[PDB]
Amino acid sequence: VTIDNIQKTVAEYYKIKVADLLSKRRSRSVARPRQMAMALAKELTNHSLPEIGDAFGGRDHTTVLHACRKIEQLREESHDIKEDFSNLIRTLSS
DNA sequence: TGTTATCCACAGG
DNA sequence: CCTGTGGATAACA
Repeated sequence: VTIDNIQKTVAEYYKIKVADLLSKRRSRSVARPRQMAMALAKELTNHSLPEIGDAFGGRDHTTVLHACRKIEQLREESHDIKEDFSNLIRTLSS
């Protein structure tokens, strides 16, 4: 699984643009999908936190680490996030 | 308002 | 390098 693939898939899935994933915009409508894309990058690939960060608009590796934890948390608190996680992995590992 | 996604300064594996 | 921690803060909800 490649990061570029994850970004395109996630963008389409949430009906937003790949550029939104790279953008510094923090609005939840795009930051959530972004965090989901970053967490997937970490769970689906062997890329380090710094490499995933660079891959998402030059973000710090700690931001990716935060993303992973936030998505972990949300997966436990929201059935919809839990579903998006499953749906996306289903697609990406096809 | 209160919350948080992001970056920075560090640090031992 | 890598993964983590502690802290600030500008953006968010």
